[PDB]
Amino acid sequence: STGSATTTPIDSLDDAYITPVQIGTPAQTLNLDFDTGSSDLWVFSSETTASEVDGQTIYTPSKSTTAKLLSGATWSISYGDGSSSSGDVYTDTVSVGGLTVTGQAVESAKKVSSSFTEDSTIDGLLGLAFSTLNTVSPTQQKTFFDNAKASLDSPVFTADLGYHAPGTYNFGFIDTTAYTGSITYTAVSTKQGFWEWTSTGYAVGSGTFKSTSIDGIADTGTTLLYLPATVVSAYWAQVSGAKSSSSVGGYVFPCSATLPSFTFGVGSARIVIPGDYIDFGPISTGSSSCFGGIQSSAGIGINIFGDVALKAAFVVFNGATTPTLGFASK
Repeated sequence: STGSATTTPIDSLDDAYITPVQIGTPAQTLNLDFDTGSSDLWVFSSETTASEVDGQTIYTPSKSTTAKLLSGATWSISYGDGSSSSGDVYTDTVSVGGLTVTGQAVESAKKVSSSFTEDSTIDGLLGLAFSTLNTVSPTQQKTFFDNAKASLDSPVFTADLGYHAPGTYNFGFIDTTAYTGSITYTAVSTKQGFWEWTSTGYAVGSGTFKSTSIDGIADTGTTLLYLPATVVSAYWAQVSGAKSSSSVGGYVFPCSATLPSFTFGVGSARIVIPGDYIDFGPISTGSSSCFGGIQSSAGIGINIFGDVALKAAFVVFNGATTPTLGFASK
């Protein structure tokens, strides 16, 4: 089997991407944030504290003939940005782009933090990291990909995120028309439960490539590119007027600037992030200070190849017995 779904930016900055997901019988379609940095599929629901729902579409398990309470199971998660959610668990039929899993754990939110409430466009998350990170207790649950894997034509999914445009998540096959050149594959460590890999270096604009190992995770659920302070300093030093602002919480730059590209290494291959991808607009409405899309990972504890990086590539998440990551230009 295979699946193919379009993923759409939630706003004009590509702050996140939503993908339609069918849950239950008859189908209830919710727009979920596919997140390769976590491993819980959770949704706004009929159980969510009413004051914490503001415009989201909810899952109502009592209206699904295939929903079953997973007795005794609870979940609770906290994300790197400080947001959180928790609740109880159902199993139900879940389909993504024509690909169907029966008995998928659907984690029903009783509580969500303000960040989620305030984002009307995201109805929940669909985790695509390794199932070892899944927070369901006392019986840990498998991700949608893990459940689908054995049925897939090939044990892979791919992320093809658009810049200011829709893209695609495919399950079970590699669309050879979706990228240019060849796909370069690189080793993955699953030790922390992430799609963790090591980039071979970077360049700033038309500058020389610096060979240096950068360990980080491929994370579709994080907006920006978070890299070591040395790397980030080298980038923003090429932008006149750019500075790190503690009050804003990162690098800002004059909105009148033209940003240089940023290149990262995948083995001997190179992925180029155009400068425009690194512009996240005014820090506040009407400001001439703009927020940068490359930020320091210092104090996160991990480097994160988020959407800024991933959307410059066609990315293969290979879930073979020994997982790997593939990157191609597009």
